[PDB]
Amino acid sequence: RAVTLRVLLKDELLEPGEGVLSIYYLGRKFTGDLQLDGRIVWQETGQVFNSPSAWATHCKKLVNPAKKSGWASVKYKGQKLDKYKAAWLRRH
Amino acid sequence: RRAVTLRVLLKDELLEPGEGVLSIYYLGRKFTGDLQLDGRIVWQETGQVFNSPSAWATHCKKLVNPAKKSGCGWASVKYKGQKLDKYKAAWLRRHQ
Amino acid sequence: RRAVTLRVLLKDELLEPGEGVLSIYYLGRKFTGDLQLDGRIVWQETGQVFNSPSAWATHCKKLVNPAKKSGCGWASVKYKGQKLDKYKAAWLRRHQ
Amino acid sequence: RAVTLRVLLKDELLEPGEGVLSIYYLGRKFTGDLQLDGRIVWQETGQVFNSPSAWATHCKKLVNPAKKSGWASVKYKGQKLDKYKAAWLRRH
DNA sequence: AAAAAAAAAA
DNA sequence: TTTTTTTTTT
Repeated sequence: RAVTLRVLLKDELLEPGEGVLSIYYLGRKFTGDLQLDGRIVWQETGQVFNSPSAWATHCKKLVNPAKKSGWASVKYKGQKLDKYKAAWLRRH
Repeated sequence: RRAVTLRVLLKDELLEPGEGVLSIYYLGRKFTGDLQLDGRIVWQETGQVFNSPSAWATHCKKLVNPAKKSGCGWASVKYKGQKLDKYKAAWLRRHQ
Repeated sequence: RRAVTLRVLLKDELLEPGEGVLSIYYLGRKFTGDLQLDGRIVWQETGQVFNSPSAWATHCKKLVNPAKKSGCGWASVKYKGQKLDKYKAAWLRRHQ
Repeated sequence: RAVTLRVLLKDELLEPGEGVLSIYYLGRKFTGDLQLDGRIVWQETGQVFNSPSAWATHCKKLVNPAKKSGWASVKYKGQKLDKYKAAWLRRH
């Protein structure tokens, strides 16, 4: 039963909002809005992403195109999404 | 593919950055903010920087009514006396 | 949820299997069929097997009248002198 | 506009009838009646299914309960339903 | 009719 | 992990 941002928002481990997702890589700050459907809006361009890993690999490739590869890079209100994946596996 | 943000509204030149251009009117209270080129907002009173219209709106309204719950603050924020949500609507039509 | 078939009629014991039990009378001509426990029909003349009373009814009527167009054969088929459609109605009554 | 047995029947790709739909799985032969509304009646039990997939997963789970999973399994007068799906996409 | 939740497969 | 598409539900 693979864990998605949709499960988390539904099972209330997360709350949707503007500029609640962030990535720091080699000096560039990326900020993301979380929609109720769990899709991510990159503020800078408004381009929509389906998964943390989609958004993270797009952003990191802009800074270092050699970077081949989500839940460890993307933070939600100061904490990594993995801790929110973990939290859910413990509740369910 | 693409959703509206303050930064998308700045790139399409639908909005212009500057001092006191943003405003909220809530229960006889007026809050004014500055719009930055990077789409972030500065609340004039504290000089505090917010990352969203929501985040600034939820914060200001919490100071006048402490039982004010979180939600989308595009509906309550004006740019030069007109509703942000109209700039969103203008962009959505502009780019069908 | 549920709809009538020869097999549902067999389960509810509304029909008994056997030789010669089925019959069609079309333009002064008679055809007879055996009803199997699996609900398939055997045409006595050729020993040919059909999935439904329809399939059998259109095949037999097309030999006496090559125009006759396809459709539901329940209306035309008799089980021991009574219309198969009466066994359908008697089942629907019992169940609903 | 996703293709259903109703569309095929309505657009005359399929003809409704008794014992016109069939499945063969591990020795069990299943036979279906196609209704004008595009719903499937399973001859053996008279139980009514809304989709080829609903009928196929039900019948097969009876043979092999570890089979989790329509248009490839269910045949119409000797050919697979997917061929009638493909035919409609060309005709429309 | 739309809106949203699910089994392989790379 | 994610990316895919039919179907049930309304």
